[PDB]
Amino acid sequence: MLIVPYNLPLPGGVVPRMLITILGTVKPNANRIALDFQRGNDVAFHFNPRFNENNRRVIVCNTKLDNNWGREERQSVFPFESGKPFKIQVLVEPDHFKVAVNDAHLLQYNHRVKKLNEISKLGISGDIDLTSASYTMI
Ligand SMILES: OC[C@H]1O[C@@H](O[C@@H]2[C@H](O)[C@@H](O)[C@H](O)O[C@@H]2CO)[C@H](O)[C@@H](O)[C@H]1O
Repeated sequence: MLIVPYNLPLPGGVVPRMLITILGTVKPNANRIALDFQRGNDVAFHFNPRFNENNRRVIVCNTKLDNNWGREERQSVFPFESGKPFKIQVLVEPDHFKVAVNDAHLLQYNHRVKKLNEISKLGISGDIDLTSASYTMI
């Protein structure tokens, strides 16, 4: 049980083989979830399930640099369901963040922010009950 929005420090930033695991349950009538891997004020990797964008469900991924959002990458495969427990695993690989939900590969996001060791915080927000947020090296 954790308070949302939740900040998970990532000491010394991220590095390949680092696995971040988030467990929670989507609230009924959820509108959004967001993971924000941050480098100071910049967002290296924004992972944003949207439950009702023009009556469609979509995951939007992007990067924010100097307060400007870049080119969105959109995934219509949408494994989250209102009211249900989920597990998000984010594995840092040399060229991308690799995301699996409920043990199924979902998407990859190529590193736009190159200074991995400066991506030192993960913000977790949105319409969830957050159970746990942790990391380990695999
Ligand atoms: O790109 C991720 C980013 O999207 C933002 O959406 C705003 C605006 O609300 C939309 O109407 C428009 O399509 O895009 C802009 C900027 O990209 C949203 O506000 C942020 O929270 C992020 O999800």
